Amino acid sequence: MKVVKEFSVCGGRLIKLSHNSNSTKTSMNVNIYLPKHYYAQDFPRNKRIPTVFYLSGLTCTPDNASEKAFWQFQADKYGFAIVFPDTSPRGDEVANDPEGSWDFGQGAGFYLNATQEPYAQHYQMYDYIHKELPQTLDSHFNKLDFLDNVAITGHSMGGYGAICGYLKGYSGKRYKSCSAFAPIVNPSNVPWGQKAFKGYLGEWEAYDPCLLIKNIRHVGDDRILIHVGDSDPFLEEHLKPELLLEAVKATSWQDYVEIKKVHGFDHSYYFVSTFVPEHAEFHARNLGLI
Amino acid sequence: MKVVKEFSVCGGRLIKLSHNSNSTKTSMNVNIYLPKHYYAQDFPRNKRIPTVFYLSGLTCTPDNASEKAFWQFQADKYGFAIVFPDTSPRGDEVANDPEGSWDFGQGAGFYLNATQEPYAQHYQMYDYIHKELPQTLDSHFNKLDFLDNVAITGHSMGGYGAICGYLKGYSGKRYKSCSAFAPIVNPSNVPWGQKAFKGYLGEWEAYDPCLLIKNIRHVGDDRILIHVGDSDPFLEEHLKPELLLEAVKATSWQDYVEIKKVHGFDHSYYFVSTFVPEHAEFHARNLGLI
Amino acid sequence: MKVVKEFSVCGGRLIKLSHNSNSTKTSMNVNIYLPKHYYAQDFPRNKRIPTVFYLSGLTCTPDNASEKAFWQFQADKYGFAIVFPDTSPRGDEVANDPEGSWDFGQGAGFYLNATQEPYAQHYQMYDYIHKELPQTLDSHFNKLDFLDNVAITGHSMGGYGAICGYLKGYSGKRYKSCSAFAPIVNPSNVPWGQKAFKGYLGEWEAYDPCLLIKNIRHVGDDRILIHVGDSDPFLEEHLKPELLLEAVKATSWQDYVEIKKVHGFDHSYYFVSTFVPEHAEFHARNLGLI
Amino acid sequence: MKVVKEFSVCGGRLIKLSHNSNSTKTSMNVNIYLPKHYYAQDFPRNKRIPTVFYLSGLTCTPDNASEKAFWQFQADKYGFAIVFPDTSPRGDEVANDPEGSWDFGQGAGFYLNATQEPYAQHYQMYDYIHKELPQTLDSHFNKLDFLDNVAITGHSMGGYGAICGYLKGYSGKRYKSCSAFAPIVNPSNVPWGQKAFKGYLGEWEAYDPCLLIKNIRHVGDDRILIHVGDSDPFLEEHLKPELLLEAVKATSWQDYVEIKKVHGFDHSYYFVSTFVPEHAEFHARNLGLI
Repeated sequence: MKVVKEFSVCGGRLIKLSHNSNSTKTSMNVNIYLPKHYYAQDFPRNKRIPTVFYLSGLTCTPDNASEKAFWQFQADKYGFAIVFPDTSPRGDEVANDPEGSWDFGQGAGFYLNATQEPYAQHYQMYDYIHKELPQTLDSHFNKLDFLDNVAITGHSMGGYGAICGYLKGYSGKRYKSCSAFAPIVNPSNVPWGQKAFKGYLGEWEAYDPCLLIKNIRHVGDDRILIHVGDSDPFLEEHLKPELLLEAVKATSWQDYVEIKKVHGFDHSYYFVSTFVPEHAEFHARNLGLI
Repeated sequence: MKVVKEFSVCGGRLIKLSHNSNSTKTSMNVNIYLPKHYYAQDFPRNKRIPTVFYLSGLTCTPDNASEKAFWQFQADKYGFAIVFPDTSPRGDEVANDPEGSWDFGQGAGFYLNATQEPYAQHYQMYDYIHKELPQTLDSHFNKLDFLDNVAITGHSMGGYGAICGYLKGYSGKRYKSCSAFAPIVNPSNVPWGQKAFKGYLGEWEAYDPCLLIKNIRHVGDDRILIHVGDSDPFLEEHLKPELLLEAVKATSWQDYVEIKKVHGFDHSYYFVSTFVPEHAEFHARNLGLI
Repeated sequence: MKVVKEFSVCGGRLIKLSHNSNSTKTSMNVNIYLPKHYYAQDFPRNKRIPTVFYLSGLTCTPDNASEKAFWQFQADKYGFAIVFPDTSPRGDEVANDPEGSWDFGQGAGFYLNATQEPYAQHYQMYDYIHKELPQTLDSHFNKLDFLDNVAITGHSMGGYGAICGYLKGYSGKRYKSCSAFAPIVNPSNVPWGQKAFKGYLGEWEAYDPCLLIKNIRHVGDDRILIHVGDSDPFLEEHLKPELLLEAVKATSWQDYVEIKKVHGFDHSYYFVSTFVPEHAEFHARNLGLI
Repeated sequence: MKVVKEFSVCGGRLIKLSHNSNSTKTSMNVNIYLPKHYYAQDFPRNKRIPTVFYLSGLTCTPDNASEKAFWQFQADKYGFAIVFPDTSPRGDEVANDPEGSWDFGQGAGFYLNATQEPYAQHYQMYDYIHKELPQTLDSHFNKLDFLDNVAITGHSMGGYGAICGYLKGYSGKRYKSCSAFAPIVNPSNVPWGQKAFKGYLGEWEAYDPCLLIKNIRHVGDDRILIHVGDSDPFLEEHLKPELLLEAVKATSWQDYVEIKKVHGFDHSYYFVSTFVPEHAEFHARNLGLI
């Protein structure tokens, strides 16, 4: 990892770094915000500032949410580090959408391990986020915990990637906490999902929450927090939370996935930054900061 | 005034508006956040809901600070509305820099009233901010107060245009409070101001805080709050706050103009957003909200 | 019709125009080259000057071909005016591809009269090129013949457009001659064609050269000239010219449709500009200029 | 040197090359057109296919002139190869205009050897075009002559380079012929030129044709051909050709600089392309091709 730029924000700082990925086969960009607890003064306690991984949506770069979500404030408030990875491989030699669409090429890896040859050469985004990046970061810094108690969250496609990595690593407690903002909950029946599935994979069960959640035994009081505005333009056609609610009905996860609607809200970061506080509090209590 | 878009944010709302400026002759875009206090239940003497005017710097649109400085949270915390105006005339039929610089022209009005024929045609940003815009808003919303007790704040070019329109209308108490983030405190002696002063104006006395303060009568406990980071790339050559600290030395205004350098911060909105809470509190106190 | 800009080229003029289209309900842009013969001096028979309509491909604007095809020179050499219309309706008011593809939507009308309700409102491009623009030009300029004996050509989407209009208006002698550069001939059974069809029309027999030509009685020694580089990146997937050939077999059109292979050529305008002189003479003979 | 793209144009081929320059310490892009005369037969003499170097103007890339001047047709007609170098260093580790203007830095090297430190590291464009590029080209291909029997020409900032380099290498017969399309002939006394000099050089003398020509003994029939439409928007303030005529009076060069005004022509490539056939004839003659 090499430091590309560091910005002082709130009590700590935002660091934008790059590294050659071995799963992406390309140079990848990642931003991380280190709280004021880092740079503190005590700590014989040791390496244990929790970490929240935030996956972004279609089109995004790590900078979008770094700049418009305002997680820094909450990171300083409860005591956690927050990582913003990119949305896909990116590059001149990277495959891209054959029609120039923004819902599928670079900037839209849908956090999957692509098997189709045009893409398989770089689109191993599931590995990158749940395996490589965590180890790559721990090896660059280690005061921080990027592998034990970490929480995962996201926005839209990024929200989908959150609920997905959480449910696939539940039996091993991979992520201690999971929340999402305007998540694509059932990609086998939504336009962008079916598209990415067809493009990156053949012809799906694995990778689709509404199907993966019926083969998973619930434990204790673990819940999934979801917020989604009713004035969101993509609600009706792309994000159909109600579906993940009927896939949870009469299942052990029943009543363990709350989908707070909330009136007048967008799909924009005016919507995300608004509920970030509540999500920061939700994750803090699951990471052990409150 | 017209409504382009209405987004719900925090407890209140953000409103995208366009209107036809007689001061610019051209159409103009403005953004405004109405607090959670508006939309509530009652409140009597409430008409005194102050309003903060935030001016932006070079190249900016009303959207930048609207999305990157999270004022809305502060707005709800103290109960004030905030307006984000544009930075220049803007349009196809409007003049622009002859060398295509982002320094001068559209997005670079420098909050002056243009005299030079080419620019004079539409560049009446001073009269636009301090005259037409306030009154146009009060006629569209009137409850809200864009005319009596209001504060003015800004970033860089806006920071200059903040300290300037405050000092000018000081005798008449046009603005109750005034702060700025990394402002251009003495345009004369600095390239950006020097260009805007030669291009929009001829050949300067007015429109220059370091000149205008030696002759203005300071009142009571009034002061100007300023923040600028010492890692600001433009500090040393485009915005030297220290020139105010000297121009204020030996004046009725000395000691009532404070500049806080703060180690490690940028000229970016990562810096602006870090000190928006302090500034918001500064205006809260002076606007009688607290 | 309004004059936007004029550039003297060769011995004549390139005139960039705009006009409010009734088939489009939007202001449309069109370029036209008036040859040395216009401006010349005498000869009573004025209307004589024929016209060539050059239809552009996906993504193009009238400026592309005007700048890189070098038609002006051939225009002056033979005495014809050449018209370059736009490729589709334009504006925010005008609908666009839902995924951002250059593939369909704006810059991609496919010279069709749409029926599917979202685009049907502006995308009446078939009528715009064959019905409205001609009359529009004739009314602005009249010396120049835009309706009687005229030729039509195109590149890729524009070659398809050229051949389709020539065939549909053939029994009525709508066009005296026709040719294409790397055209799409079988819109059905081809990705860009199929997508335009599904998107603009329902479910396409009409509008398809390979299905129409089977029901059009051939006359005299009329012929369609077609060039295409064997190194065209789209040849095998998007533009299978052999199909037109295979269609024409067992049809009275047999032997009257020649596709010249031409080794090493691209799909770019380096290819087009090379075979423009041969196409310009083809048209000259059929329009009676030589 | 390596090949990027390679397509067929007319009877020859255009070739886009890249190579690691030592004058620029950067990778530079270069386009070249090999006439049908290359790719033919034996020829004992052969090594006589001359070359013409076309320097471009402000903001240009080798692709502008390659796509809009049509030189390829002339090259095949007379039998010469033509090279289109780039206009500046190009790159993020390469300095640019501090105010983001388009008339200085990157796209605006002015074919000078920069001495001022920021730019001096990559702006050695004079040496690049007159010494590095030809030797590198000669080395990559060797039938072709890029060092001896060569002609130089240009457009605007390019015309100036063409004219300046021609005079400076006159004592050594550096170039056999020289012409220009709307050149800036007196860089001092003209805006873009003064900015170019002040930024790249200190204090100019040794790079101004109007000053250079007064100290070179004219030989034989040598002349300089220039074309510049009377409708060129920059004619009166940037390119004042009349000035080179005055510097030529009472000089041995008088009568050998012919400026053909040309009525109604723009500064655009519709202007350039129109008179390219005439300029090719001139150079061809001077290169012993006819």
